[PDB]
Amino acid sequence: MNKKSIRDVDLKGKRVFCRVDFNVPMGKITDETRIRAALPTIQYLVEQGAKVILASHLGRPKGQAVEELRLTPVAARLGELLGKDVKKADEAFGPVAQEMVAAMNEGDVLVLENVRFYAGEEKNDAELAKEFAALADIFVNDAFGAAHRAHASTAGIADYLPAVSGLLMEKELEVLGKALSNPERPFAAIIGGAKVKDKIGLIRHLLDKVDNLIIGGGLAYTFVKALGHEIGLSLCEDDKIELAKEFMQLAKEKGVNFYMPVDVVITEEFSETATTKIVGIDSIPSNWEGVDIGPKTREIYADVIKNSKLVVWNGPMGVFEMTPFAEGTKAVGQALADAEGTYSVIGGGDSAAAVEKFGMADKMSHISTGGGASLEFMEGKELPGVVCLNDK
Ligand SMILES: [Cl-]
Ligand SMILES: [Cl-]
Ligand SMILES: [Cl-]
Ligand SMILES: [Cl-]
Ligand SMILES: [Cl-]
Ligand SMILES: [Mg+2]
Repeated sequence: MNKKSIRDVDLKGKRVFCRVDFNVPMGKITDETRIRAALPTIQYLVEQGAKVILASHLGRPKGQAVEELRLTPVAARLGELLGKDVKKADEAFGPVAQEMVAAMNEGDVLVLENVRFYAGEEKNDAELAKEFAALADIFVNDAFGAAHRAHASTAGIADYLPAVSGLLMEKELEVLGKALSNPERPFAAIIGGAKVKDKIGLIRHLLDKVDNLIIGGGLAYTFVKALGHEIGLSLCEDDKIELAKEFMQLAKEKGVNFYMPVDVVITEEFSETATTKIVGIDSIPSNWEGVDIGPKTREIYADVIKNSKLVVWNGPMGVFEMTPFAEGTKAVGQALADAEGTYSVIGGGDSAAAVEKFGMADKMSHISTGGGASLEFMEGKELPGVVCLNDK
């Protein structure tokens, strides 16, 4: 894969429909980072003298104009950050959007209304896609995190216009694309979180790619059970036991080094003030539950991370917002930070939340903001908002 970006096209004077992620948590805006993330792209376009027309979702209006999910305050904040009079349209298509576009000069920025106000957005209605296209000369997709769904502003519009990546999307495709096609090696994936179900596709696909597979989080206790170890009260998806067995068999047959917990932090009651102890993985008491990877396992996982040249991390080692269950996730973050020979890729939202929380985000090589998109990409899916981009 090799997609054109805004670096590869003549933009001066062009109306650019630029799909961004301004889905900020809200009364007023309470986290700004998504708007900041978008700045290099917007600025690059402004410097080239493009007419920058920004489209984003915000919250869940489910196909009608809800008044508290308008993009008006996001446009106000963007204006502050750019030091520019950013204009904002209360419709994202039709005559009002059209006229505000007609009124633009080169280097102007116009934020269109929340694309999710319109039922046809989620349905990828062709007529709405054509209406969005009527506003522009070129489609720039800078919202990797929205690109896994076929929506009018993420994919449909590319039926009518040329289509290229923005700066965030370009980097996401460079890093994740290389990880699937020609990773540095050894290549480890760390797969965690609470549920096997959520990570089935990723486990399956990355067992064809990695040298090392490391599991943790509540997901791992299904694997522990599948080996015939006792798991007490730990989370287990009984209908995924046989899948887990087959995954371990695939790893063995392929010579993938398969790392699961060798020791576990256990408790009788999940809570922020929980009483815990550490036990070996074949010694989980019948009335306790596994809640984190133990220190022996943290040491092993750190060694594997330090000896892997590419590590993709999707999912924590425990419910790390709970103080007593955070150390395994902290240790994995620290090992990635400490590993001077390792390209660290944070592949999902909860792993991203963890590295921000524990202070090492700055030291990660790439933190994906694709969310459900980054997972789908790493499962080897064709993302509608990526496929539609024009080939270099
Ligand atoms: Cl790589
Ligand atoms: Cl399978
Ligand atoms: Cl978990
Ligand atoms: Cl093989
Ligand atoms: Cl994650
Ligand atoms: Mg480093």
